[PDB]
Amino acid sequence: IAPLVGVGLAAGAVGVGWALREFEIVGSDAPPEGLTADALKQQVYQTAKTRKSTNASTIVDNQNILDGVKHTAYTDAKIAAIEELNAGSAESAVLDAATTEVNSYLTTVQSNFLKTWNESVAELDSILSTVVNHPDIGKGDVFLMLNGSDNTIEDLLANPSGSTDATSFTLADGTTMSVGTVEVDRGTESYYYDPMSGLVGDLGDLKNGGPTVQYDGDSLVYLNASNWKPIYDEMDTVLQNVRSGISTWVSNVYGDVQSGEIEVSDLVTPRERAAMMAQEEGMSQAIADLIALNVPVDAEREATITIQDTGATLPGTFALTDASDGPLESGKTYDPSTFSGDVYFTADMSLVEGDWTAYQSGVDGGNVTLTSEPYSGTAVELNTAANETVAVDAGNWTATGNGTWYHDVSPELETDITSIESARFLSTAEQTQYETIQLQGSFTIDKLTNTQTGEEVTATSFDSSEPHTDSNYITQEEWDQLEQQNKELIEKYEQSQS
Ligand SMILES: *[C@@H]1O[C@H](CO)[C@@H](O)[C@H](O)[C@H]1NC(C)=O
Ligand SMILES: [Cl-]
Ligand SMILES: [Cl-]
Ligand SMILES: [Cl-]
Ligand SMILES: [Cl-]
Repeated sequence: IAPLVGVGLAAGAVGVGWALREFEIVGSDAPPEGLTADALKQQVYQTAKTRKSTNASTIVDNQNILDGVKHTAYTDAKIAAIEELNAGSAESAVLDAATTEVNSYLTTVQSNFLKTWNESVAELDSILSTVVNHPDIGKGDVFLMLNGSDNTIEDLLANPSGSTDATSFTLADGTTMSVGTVEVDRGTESYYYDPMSGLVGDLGDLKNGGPTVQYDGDSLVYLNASNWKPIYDEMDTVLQNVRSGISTWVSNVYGDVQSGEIEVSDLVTPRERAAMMAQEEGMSQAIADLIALNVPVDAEREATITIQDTGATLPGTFALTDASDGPLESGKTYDPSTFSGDVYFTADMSLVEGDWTAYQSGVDGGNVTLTSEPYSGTAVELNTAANETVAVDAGNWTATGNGTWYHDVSPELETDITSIESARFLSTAEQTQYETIQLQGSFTIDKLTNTQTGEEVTATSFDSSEPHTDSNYITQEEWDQLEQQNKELIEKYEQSQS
């Protein structure tokens, strides 16, 4: 089965909780030993494809949410600085309390980011163990093993956190963390890759940066330090800018802002609210986390989109990392690849629709054939020439090695021998499946509707709270507005999702 988000919507899953709190990382799932030659090659490819997808869903595809990390860091730093200020502490103590909150929060962000990389290197190490141990296969049968010069590398190794060849990274907290490395053996010399160092930069590096996993003519690159280095550098820029900025903020506020002027002890931070929602059941977490990361959102305008490449229709709300790409308009086609920022879409996956054209017209004795893989959590509803409608779930379609999907529909049919005139796909799910996806492929807004008034509007309006700076959030009004804008955005999504 093909993933609905990945293929059907030409999108990516969104997990941004790692930038807000301690996040649950997807554990290593390396193929077992004792497998057949083909199955190991297949499972190594599947293990790398799933790892690339989960690393993209959380870290790699969301590099533009770090502006929200900067905003979140400032909220906690300023609150702690205001507490010490209201208590009549020395400027030193006010700044120390602020910096500790910056360092404590950014350690949780750095740790989540490096644990995601560590789990990938650890899983790679157990892949390379299973590959070497397999009697019929070597590393070159599953990996490209080429460098920039298109020459075969001496060896591809993975040193998990704790290993002698794993790097030691100092967190904002001042504590040390071991980070796993992707090793390229060059004899006596060796290349080590981690999110901090990235690639070496010469032709001795892996042809495509990270290991290239190949199986049955299809291949993929993952664990590419070139994709992790810009995220680390921007995260490191944020840590340095918030530290220097809060030192400036404290100097501008100390003496000027009097004790009792600002009262933010009773205030529940957007980060805290999203952490609380993560502990319970309710609205979809990625949008709760995206609101907490102060990403411009249009909660009030429901848009029905058509993913151009597949024809999949989906109703939902938009979120833009950079509202400069916006305002998105009704009837217009948008290419997210031309956008300066990233496009997010919160929708009920149970409402995914779309015309299915990847089918064979001839029904050979009840056996209906599909020329493309059906999507996960969906069912292909076929309309026969004798006006008979039958829906078959994705898991009930049987695959052949020649890229076709068959299912015996003779028990549900009266006229087994017929021709399929029409076909469409719809969700299998009975309950709501609200989720946030990142739009990668082109899409057209077929309609825009204001959810409160119920009217058909022509443009979108993105809302976010004022971002933090070294001179702002020095008044009660500013802090009360932050609290209120967050509360009304959460309530808006909580109302729409029930
Ligand atoms: C497939 O068919 C079974 C009956 O054999 C049905 O109960 C189930 O809902 C279907 N779902 C999948 C994904 O196989
Ligand atoms: Cl490789
Ligand atoms: Cl990756
Ligand atoms: Cl790099
Ligand atoms: Cl979600």
